[PDB]
Amino acid sequence: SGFRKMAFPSGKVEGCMVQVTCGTTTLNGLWLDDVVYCPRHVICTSEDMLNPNYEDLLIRKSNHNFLVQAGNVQLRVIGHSMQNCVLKLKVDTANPKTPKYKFVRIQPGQTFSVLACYNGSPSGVYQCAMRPNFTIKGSFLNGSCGSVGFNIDYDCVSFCYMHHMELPTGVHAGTDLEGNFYGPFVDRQTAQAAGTDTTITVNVLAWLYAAVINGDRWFLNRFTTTLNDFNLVAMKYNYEPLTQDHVDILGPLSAQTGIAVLDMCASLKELLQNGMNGRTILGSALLEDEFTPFDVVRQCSGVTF
Amino acid sequence: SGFRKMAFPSGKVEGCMVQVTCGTTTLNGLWLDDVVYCPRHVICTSEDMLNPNYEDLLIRKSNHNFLVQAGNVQLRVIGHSMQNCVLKLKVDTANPKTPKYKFVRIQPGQTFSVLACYNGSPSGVYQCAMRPNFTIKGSFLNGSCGSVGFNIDYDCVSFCYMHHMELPTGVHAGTDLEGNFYGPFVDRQTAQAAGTDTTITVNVLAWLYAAVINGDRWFLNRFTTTLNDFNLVAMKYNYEPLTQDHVDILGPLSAQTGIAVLDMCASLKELLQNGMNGRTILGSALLEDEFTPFDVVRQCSGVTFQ
Ligand SMILES: *[C@](O)(C(=O)NCCc1ccccc1)[C@H](C[C@@H]1CCNC1=O)NC(=O)[C@@H]1CCCN1C(=O)COc1ccc(Cl)cc1Cl
Ligand SMILES: *[C@](O)(C(=O)NCCc1ccccc1)[C@H](C[C@@H]1CCNC1=O)NC(=O)[C@@H]1CCCN1C(=O)COc1ccc(Cl)cc1Cl
Ligand SMILES: [Cl-]
Ligand SMILES: [Cl-]
Ligand code: NA
Repeated sequence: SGFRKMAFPSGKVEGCMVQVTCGTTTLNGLWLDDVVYCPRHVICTSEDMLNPNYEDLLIRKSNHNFLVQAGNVQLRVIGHSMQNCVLKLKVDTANPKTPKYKFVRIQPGQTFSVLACYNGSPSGVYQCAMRPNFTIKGSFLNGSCGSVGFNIDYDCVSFCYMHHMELPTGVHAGTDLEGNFYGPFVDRQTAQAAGTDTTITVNVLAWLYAAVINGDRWFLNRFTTTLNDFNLVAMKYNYEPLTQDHVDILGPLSAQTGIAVLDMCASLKELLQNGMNGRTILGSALLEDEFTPFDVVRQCSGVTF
Repeated sequence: SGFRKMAFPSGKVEGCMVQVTCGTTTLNGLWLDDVVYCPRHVICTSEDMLNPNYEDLLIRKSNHNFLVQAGNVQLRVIGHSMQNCVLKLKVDTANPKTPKYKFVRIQPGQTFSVLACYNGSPSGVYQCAMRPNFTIKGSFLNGSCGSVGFNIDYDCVSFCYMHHMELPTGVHAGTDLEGNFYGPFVDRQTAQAAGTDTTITVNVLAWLYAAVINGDRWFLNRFTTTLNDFNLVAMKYNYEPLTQDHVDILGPLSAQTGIAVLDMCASLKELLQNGMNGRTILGSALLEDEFTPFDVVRQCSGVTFQ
């Protein structure tokens, strides 16, 4: 028993992290097959960052402008091209530690593991959720750009996030591995802000199921509700709408515990309207929304990679 | 910026995890050089778990009664020995993925990363703290015994925990890698219970410093306290005593933020008295005690957000 915020084992990704330097700028890259992926803002000066023309800055550059270091070995760059906000550096050596992998774009509410890296060296791993406002609540310092986020399914790594920037409120923003930003952000030193965030309702419900599985049941009650009435409560409290698809996804947990989703929604309704009355759930005084239903089922069943 | 419960990258430990089977019992082992370390209760059967005589059970086993599987490869056991509550199986192959490592026995309040493994396959990684009552608050299911806890400061893996059991309150207990239990616990199914736990005061102070580093000052106050008055109050909230060693350890964070340690103690006193009045600190509505001062320096910027 027990329930903890758990990251995937990071070994398969650690063997792909490298250091990329262009001019005075150093950050992290992801070395898969014979390509190194990194943020296209590695080619910029601070002057350029104020208003960069990446097209023009890149055509100006050549292969020899890029220093790629894998541990203590230099990788020779033999080609370069841009895809959206990601730079692709073709190298002369395929990474022998390349795992089975895909590039995937995740949806708000989905979680993933972040491998925080500095100078090509992994430093820490933690779990994040793509927020509804397309930020993540990460922990990133200067030099962390190019750190990646991922999920693992059996032996296949699904890369979903590459880190690019921090916003004034201390949250973080990045791209998928095809260089498309999550959220209405751009890779420029300019005025940008996180939008008002909301709470991921289906994930709070999943975590209430995790709590019941772990013996924490004080918030269960005799009442049930409907999707329509609950969604009016959700809107009042800046919770995301609950869809029928969300209800279907939670179906397993409902069966195991004997609390119908709409039964649990009646529990959540009362918690929103009345608070916790000094009590905790799974050790928390806040309603947790960074566990997906799959995260709960996978942790409560001991799935292995 | 940001502040998260951050584990060490687990790859160096993943390459050491194996599956050990004896009889009908399967659990995880740790393969370092030519030795596999695992909980000695892998040699026990149903009847044996109340009062096992491990010396008598082990003498009856041959090297070939132990099946060790590294991925898809069976490792040949060529010797065995028991050290406290750990079984050491000598195998004929040294692990080519063995990292630089050491064994360290940690003190209550220290943190480490846990690599949860089932059938020698890693499932996830998370941070834990050794509680004052010598338990950890983990996430461990049947089959997780032999999973290990570690730190990786400066590229060397310090193994500090091997998982053996779950107590009735849902918390967890195990040994160092020399097989000595943390706390008064034994590898028997007789009745055992964790003592009353307390909050790790020096870690709550470290986390309040992390909050200041990251730009939050709302909980500070104009007051100070003596160390003895602080401990008289804090113990009324089931907080561990703060020692002069703890004050010294907090020195670097005090220097970076400009807040004297005993001034932060006065902030903590007020927070215990008042609660947070609907506010949060680093995203939490409770006072967090599973970050050490070292953890804060590891993760946080060296420049305070003033
Ligand atoms: C990322 O670029 C980085 O790690 N850079 C190292 C190399 C580099 C790149 C470009 C130009 C010069 C040098 C950083 C990572 C940020 C920094 C702090 N935390 C992070 O996650 N990203 C940035 O610096 C980006 C790029 C332009 C603007 N930007 C921001 O993050 C904007 O916000 C900040 C920047 C720096 C700090 Cl200390 C704080 C903030 Cl809010
Ligand atoms: C650990 O030994 C294990 O993973 N067992 C699998 C191999 C094995 C060896 C010998 C005998 C039986 C099985 C488990 C891990 C526990 C189980 C649930 N979560 C955990 O962390 N440890 C034990 O079962 C130990 C051994 C003696 C008693 N014990 C306990 O954990 C006592 O409490 C429990 C046992 C089992 C369950 Cl499902 C729940 C509890 Cl609270
Ligand atoms: Cl210690
Ligand atoms: Cl909380
Ligand atoms: Na109900």
